[PDB]
Amino acid sequence: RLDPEYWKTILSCIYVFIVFGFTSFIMVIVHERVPDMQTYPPLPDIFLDSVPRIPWAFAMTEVCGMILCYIWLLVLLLHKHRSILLRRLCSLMGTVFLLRCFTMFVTSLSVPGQHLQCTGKIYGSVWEKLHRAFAIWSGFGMTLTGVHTCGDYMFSGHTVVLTMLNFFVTEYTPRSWNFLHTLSWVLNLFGIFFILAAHEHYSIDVFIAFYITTRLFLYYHTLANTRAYQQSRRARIWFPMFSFFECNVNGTVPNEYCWPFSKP
Amino acid sequence: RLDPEYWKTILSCIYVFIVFGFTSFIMVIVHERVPDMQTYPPLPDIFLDSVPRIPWAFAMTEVCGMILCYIWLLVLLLHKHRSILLRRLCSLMGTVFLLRCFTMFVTSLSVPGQHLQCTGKIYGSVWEKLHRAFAIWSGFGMTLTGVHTCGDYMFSGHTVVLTMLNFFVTEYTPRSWNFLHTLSWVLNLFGIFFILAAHEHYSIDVFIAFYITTRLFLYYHTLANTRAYQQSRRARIWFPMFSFFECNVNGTVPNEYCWPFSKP
Amino acid sequence: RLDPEYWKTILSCIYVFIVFGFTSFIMVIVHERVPDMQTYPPLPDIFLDSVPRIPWAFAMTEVCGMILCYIWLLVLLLHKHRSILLRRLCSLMGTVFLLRCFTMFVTSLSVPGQHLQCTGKIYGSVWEKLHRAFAIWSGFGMTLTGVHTCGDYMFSGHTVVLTMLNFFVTEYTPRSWNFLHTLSWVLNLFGIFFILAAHEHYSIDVFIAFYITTRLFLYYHTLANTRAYQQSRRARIWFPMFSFFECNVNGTVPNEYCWPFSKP
Amino acid sequence: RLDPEYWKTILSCIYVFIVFGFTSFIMVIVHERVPDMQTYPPLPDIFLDSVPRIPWAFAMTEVCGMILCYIWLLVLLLHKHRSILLRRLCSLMGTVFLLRCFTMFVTSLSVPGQHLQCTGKIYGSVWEKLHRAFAIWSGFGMTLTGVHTCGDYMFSGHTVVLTMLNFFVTEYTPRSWNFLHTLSWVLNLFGIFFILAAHEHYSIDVFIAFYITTRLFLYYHTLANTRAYQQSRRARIWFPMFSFFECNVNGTVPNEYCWPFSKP
Amino acid sequence: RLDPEYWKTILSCIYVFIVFGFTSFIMVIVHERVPDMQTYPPLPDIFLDSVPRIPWAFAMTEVCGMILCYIWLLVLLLHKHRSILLRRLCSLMGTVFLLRCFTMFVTSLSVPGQHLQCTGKIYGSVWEKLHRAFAIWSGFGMTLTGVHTCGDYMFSGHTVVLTMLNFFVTEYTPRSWNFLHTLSWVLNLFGIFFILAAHEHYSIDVFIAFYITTRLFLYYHTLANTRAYQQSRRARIWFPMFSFFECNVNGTVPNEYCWPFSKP
Amino acid sequence: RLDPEYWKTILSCIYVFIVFGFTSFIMVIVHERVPDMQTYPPLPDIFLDSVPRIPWAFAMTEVCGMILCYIWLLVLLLHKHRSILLRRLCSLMGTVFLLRCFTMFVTSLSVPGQHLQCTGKIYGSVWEKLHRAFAIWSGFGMTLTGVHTCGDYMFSGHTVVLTMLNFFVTEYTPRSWNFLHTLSWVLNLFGIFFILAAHEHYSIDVFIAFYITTRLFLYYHTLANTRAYQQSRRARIWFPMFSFFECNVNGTVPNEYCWPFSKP
Ligand SMILES: CCCCCCCCCCCC/C=C\[C@@H](O)[C@H](CO)NC(=O)CCCCCCCCCCC
Ligand SMILES: CCCCCCCCCCCC/C=C\[C@@H](O)[C@H](CO)NC(=O)CCCCCCCCCCC
Ligand SMILES: CCCCCCCCCCCC/C=C\[C@@H](O)[C@H](CO)NC(=O)CCCCCCCCCCC
Ligand SMILES: CCCCCCCCCCCC/C=C\[C@@H](O)[C@H](CO)NC(=O)CCCCCCCCCCC
Ligand SMILES: CCCCCCCCCCCC/C=C\[C@@H](O)[C@H](CO)NC(=O)CCCCCCCCCCC
Ligand SMILES: CCCCCCCCCCCC/C=C\[C@@H](O)[C@H](CO)NC(=O)CCCCCCCCCCC
Repeated sequence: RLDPEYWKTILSCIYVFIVFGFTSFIMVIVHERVPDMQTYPPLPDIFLDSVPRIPWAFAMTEVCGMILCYIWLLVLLLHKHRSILLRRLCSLMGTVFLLRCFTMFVTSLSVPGQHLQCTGKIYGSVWEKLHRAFAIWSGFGMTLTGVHTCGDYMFSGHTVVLTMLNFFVTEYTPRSWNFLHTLSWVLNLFGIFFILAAHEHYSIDVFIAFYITTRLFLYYHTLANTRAYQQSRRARIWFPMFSFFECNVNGTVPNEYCWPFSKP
Repeated sequence: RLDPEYWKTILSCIYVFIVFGFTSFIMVIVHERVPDMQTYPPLPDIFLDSVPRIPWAFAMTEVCGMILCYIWLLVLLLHKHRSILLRRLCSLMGTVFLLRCFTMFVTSLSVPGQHLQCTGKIYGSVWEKLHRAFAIWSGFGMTLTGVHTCGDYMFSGHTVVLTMLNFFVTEYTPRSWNFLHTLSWVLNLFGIFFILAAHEHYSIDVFIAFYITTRLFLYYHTLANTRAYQQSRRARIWFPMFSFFECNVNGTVPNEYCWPFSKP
Repeated sequence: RLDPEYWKTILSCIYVFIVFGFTSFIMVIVHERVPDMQTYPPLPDIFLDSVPRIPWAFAMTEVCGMILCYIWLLVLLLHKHRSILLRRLCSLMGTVFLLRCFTMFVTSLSVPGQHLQCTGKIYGSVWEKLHRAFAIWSGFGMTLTGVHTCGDYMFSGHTVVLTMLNFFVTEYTPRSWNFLHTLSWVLNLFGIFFILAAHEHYSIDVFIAFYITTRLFLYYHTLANTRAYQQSRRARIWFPMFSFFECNVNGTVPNEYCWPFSKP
Repeated sequence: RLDPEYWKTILSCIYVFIVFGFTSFIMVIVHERVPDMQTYPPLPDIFLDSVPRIPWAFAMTEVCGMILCYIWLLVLLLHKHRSILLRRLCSLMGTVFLLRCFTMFVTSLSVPGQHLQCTGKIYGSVWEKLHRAFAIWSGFGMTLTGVHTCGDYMFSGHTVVLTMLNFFVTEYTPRSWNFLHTLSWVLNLFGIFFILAAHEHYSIDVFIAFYITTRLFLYYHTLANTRAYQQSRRARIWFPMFSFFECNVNGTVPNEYCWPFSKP
Repeated sequence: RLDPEYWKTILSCIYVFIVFGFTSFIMVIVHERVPDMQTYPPLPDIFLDSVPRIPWAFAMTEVCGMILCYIWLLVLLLHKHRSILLRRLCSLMGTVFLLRCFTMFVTSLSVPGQHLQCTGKIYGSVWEKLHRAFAIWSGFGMTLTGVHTCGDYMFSGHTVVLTMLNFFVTEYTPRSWNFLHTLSWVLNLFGIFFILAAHEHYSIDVFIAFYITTRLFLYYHTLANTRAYQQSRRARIWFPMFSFFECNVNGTVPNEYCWPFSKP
Repeated sequence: RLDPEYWKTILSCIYVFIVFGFTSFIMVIVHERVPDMQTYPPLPDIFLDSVPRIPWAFAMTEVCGMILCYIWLLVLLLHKHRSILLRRLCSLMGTVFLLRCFTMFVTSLSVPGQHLQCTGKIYGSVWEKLHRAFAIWSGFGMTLTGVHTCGDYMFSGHTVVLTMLNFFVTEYTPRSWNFLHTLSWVLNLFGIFFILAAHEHYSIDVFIAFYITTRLFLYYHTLANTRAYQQSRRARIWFPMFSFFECNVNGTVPNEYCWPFSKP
């Protein structure tokens, strides 16, 4: 049966936190390989040339981000297998960000001209790069709490987070609320449009990020539902910490709702 | 029963030819939207900074290409169901090059510095666009027969052709010949390595090309083997003309080989 | 029945210590047979001539060795039949190092020009050669604790140790952990590549060392699994102290894990 | 049933001739990588330093080789299944000489000072390098007809040929003639000893050549006797052109003698 | 049944002691027939002309004899039927040294020039010949405890002792320790080579000594195992006191080993 | 059955003739290794120091050899299986003389003082030692037909021939003529006495020759009678051409006598 394991969720949380820290450190390291990165003219793209620069394009995208988390944690509160939900979400997020780190290290591609005014630069020594990494870690990347002061690289994390939250929200509700699913979909597409129209990422970057998160999420859910982690030695699943997480769960997780407060 | 439909192979070949012409025409549109494409500084990668440029590394990849195509024709000659193989191959290449057209249209990504001496430019009119289109089409894009005079763009097709031919060669030979398979894999790896070391394309270009070819090839083979084109309305398959092309053949194609010449 | 005998492991450890001391003394003696060994021009190799010397490339090999040793210690801690594993590892390493001594005494093949600054030399007598042997013995031969001051000779031991530890880690873990196996393989390959690129040994030395360790390991384990130590007079096994160590063990050793500590 | 295939032996002979030509060309090109190779002090060996040079010690090896060749020809003449023997000998020697090419291209190990009077050198171009290759090929490499004028490199071929012919003579005679076997063993040992005492190869070269020939011969014959070419996909035998040559032969080859001449 | 007779071993040991005394007597008497025996030129051999004399090659033989003797008493201690072994060994040595006495008495063959500085000579009388005889007897004939001051004679006894101890070690230690047998054979071969190369004995003397020891040992073992002392009057065996010695023992001696100490 | 083979005795004759020629050539070449050989004083032996040299001591021994072969051919003429005797006699004489050649090559031991007047010496060339070999071959070594002009070496052939003839004569007659056996025995001992008193050989040489011929003859006859040449792989008889000669003969050879003349 489905036994709720309370000592594995914290392991997933620390794992995803270490993944975020490694991503921030790799970002800091890679931001050094090019000193200026703000003098070249932009590469010819289809979308960013038609629409002129709209200064406030970031605000609503990220605010839609917290709307998505808000609905996500409300669905979390009243659903009985919350532990499995928090066990799957971090386990997927860490792997996606590890792929982002690998793509980051292989190739760097930014937007040539945005945040040409961020100051600092050339921190050559061991002591203070850790300070930048800790800042962008405990700043969580929003532009409201100013950490994202200069440019951004290939494989934007905003798109991945938005799509992952939308999919997790839409998949763990009963299949009769087809109005919240539509709202989440239009909300995610609005966020995608706005970040693309912010002139900070190229169309190919957002497209491959969206495709990668969708494919990884669907593949993980199909593998979990099929229950092939122990059926046979089918394909030697390469997902980081997959069998150690879903071995205690057999079959598909139901969608029963309850209330963990004994004070009606 | 396997009925060789000889009136559908011509349609597939015509479709592939118009696809190639369309690809040439789209490239014709693409390489005029920014004038210079040669004054920019190269983007920082890991494999374009360590290994210096080699000026004979761009023809060994193609030599491997002709080797692989000759091997594929040799395999095609001695096969009972030649029409089905020639049908599937063209159907795959059409979709792959449509994807190439799309990804080149959305964004243009080049190598800033190679083939800077190529002449022409400022070709603004309607009449002679078809001229370079026909030249690139009936020059087949090799660097030996000089057509590839200026630089190349996103989603290189050389790796696409090499990977498709390699996988087709390894697929339709009896499963005891994995010494030719080793040779084909070595040829594909050498072609990829020389493409990368010729300073013709970025690393992510080659990686996404290889991954998309492998994924499309394996997915199409699984779909064809599972005879899901008419079993049920599973996903409304998105392949250009798939049900039209594979409806007359049921089950998995065997590995019976014969000799079409009746003169021993 | 598997009987863990604690009075044979001490014998195996003593045997390995004696073999290591003999190897150190033989190396000390061999270092005298050539006066300079540091003025000749290096022989033309295909790896030593393409990649210039990397000054820091030798410590990474010992780092990989330390990581593999830590993993092997962890495996030995959590195994039911630890004594048999410890008896087998020593019984293999002793034979391999005896072969190293023989092939070092047959011919001396050094690298002419590395560690050319090392002092000492011409310590001709019986009284202080043993001092150098004792230093090399109780310095463990690593360059971190500086004992390896002059060059090294044929049949390098670093590759032997790395390959033996990697094979023992790979084989004595459950056959479902196929990411630890890949990590160990990557570590071993990187160690071999670094020892080759540090201008420390010729390519043939590393290749023959790897082949000899692999063949000896596979042959010994096949003989142990086939119980050919008592089945018949097949070949009069030439492994030093083989039948004595495996007479009490029948069949193959299972993979049961436990915790020797009785305080949960 | 043993079917003597008369159309495969020609293929084996052609394969051996091609391999020999390739080996000669690779030796010719390898000889250029070091300018002098005749001024360095020799490496300290234990056999090259005890026994001074004997000027006439090299022709005895070729005399023993000719005696063994005559005995093997006599055995081949009076055997029922001559074709299989001729098809096996070539298929083994080709692989061994390919291994020789690989291990002598990887590293070069010559004797610095013997045949120091040989003239020629620096024939740099493509037109007359093939002339040197042709001379070495159609001189058979024997010193009686002077072609082997300068030094030789690692993995000597004289020991390979002697050991292969000795093993073929020993194994393919009735198991009651144990004085011919002793004579062949004595001839092979004397040939190896004269090779070592003629100051032509280091001890490790001869030892590894002998071991490699013995191991390859025993492995090939064990695989042929156990009939593993069609039993299952055990290990995918790496012998070049192995399954093709032994497909029609089942079991083991008997030892019935006859006389092909029909005029008693 | 094997009944250990402890009243017959003493007789055999006493007989051996009188045999040794008579051997010293015969050597002393024979030494007086030729006054000088040191001015002759050496007889031409094949092995006394190539290798020059080595001054330390005479003590290594006795070191090998001592270690073989120690191994022999180690085997003697742990044997159930120790008395039978001690009876047979002494019975063999008595006959061998009687034949040695005979072959010195008929003819004298010496090495002309070694130990030419030994003093004494011309000791013609009865009284003090007993003194030198007793010195040779209770000096046991080693060169370390200096008794062997002058030259030696035909049919060297060093090879006799080495071969007898070697064959006794290999026969009466169970038939599967086929590593100790190799060590004993190597020791015997090294002893023979050193006594030959020490310019102490002619080659024919060593060869006939080895042959006679091997023949007598094997013949006695076959005679004892076949139990021909009472089967019939076959040939009236000529061995000194053979039927009186092995009358009790019936059949082949088994190889049961025990521990005579009752204090674990 | 016992079939007379007439095409094998000629092989025996040619084999023994080649052995005789090889012995003569070896004697000729070995005679060169000492120039003078006639200045040393005789070694101390018991028998040649007592009785003075008899100048006419050689003749009667050799004419008694003539008597021996006379009675041998008389027995040959009137016995039915003469072919088997002519096969065995030469097959044994060849092996004995090969042993004589080996022992002559290893060590040379002569009589220093007899035949001081033979002239010639120092034939340093290639041409004329063959003349001496041919002379001593087609002079058959008698002292009557003067060829044997100087001294002889160890392993005298006269003793071997006399003993072999005596044994062959005494074994192939019915066991009821115990007066001719006594005549042959006293005749043989007379020949031995006379040749050893001719101051022509040492006692040890004659004793060794007699023992070797007796042992070889008895061993060959026991092997032939036991019929172990095909019973099993007992000891792999080392006799030169043993199984080839005695495979057509089964059991013991009888002693039926007849007359091959049809003219009574
Ligand atoms: C429930 C999941 C919460 C995840 C929140 C993401 C925080 C990542 C910060 C780690 C530092 C790495 C630096 C940069 C990258 O992360 C990229 C680069 O722009 N920035 C980002 O992705 C920032 C994503 C902002 C939109 C998230 C909306 C969901 C809000 C949940 C808040 C509790
Ligand atoms: C059998 C199929 C052959 C197709 C080969 C290329 C045809 C593409 C024509 C369409 C117009 C676009 C032109 C060029 C682009 O495609 C890209 C841009 O760099 N260049 C290319 O692809 C050129 C790839 C050459 C390597 C192929 C080696 C295999 C040899 C087989 C020859 C029969
Ligand atoms: C777990 C097994 C530990 C074995 C360590 C052996 C230490 C030296 C003993 C042999 C004496 C002869 C001296 C030197 C030669 O052996 C060669 C010369 O290059 N140096 C060596 O091999 C030294 C091996 C270095 C790599 C080991 C990495 C694994 C780390 C485990 C250590 C706890
Ligand atoms: C029956 C087998 C015949 C094989 C003869 C091979 C002749 C050379 C062909 C290979 C081309 C490369 C050239 C040289 C190298 O190979 C090495 C260099 O040291 N020379 C060799 O190996 C030549 C081996 C000589 C000893 C053979 C004795 C057996 C007598 C048969 C003679 C016809
Ligand atoms: C266990 C029995 C050991 C006996 C060995 C010889 C004892 C003396 C024999 C009788 C007196 C004649 C004296 C000498 C002659 O025999 C010859 C002439 O050179 N010298 C010898 O033999 C001396 C042979 C020494 C080497 C043997 C090594 C074994 C060590 C065992 C010691 C307990
Ligand atoms: C039927 C057997 C015939 C044997 C005849 C042997 C003649 C040559 C022997 C071998 C060639 C080497 C030459 C000489 C040495 O051997 C020694 C030198 O001292 N001379 C010998 O031994 C010759 C021994 C003569 C005494 C025997 C007499 C009977 C002869 C019968 C012949 C019809």
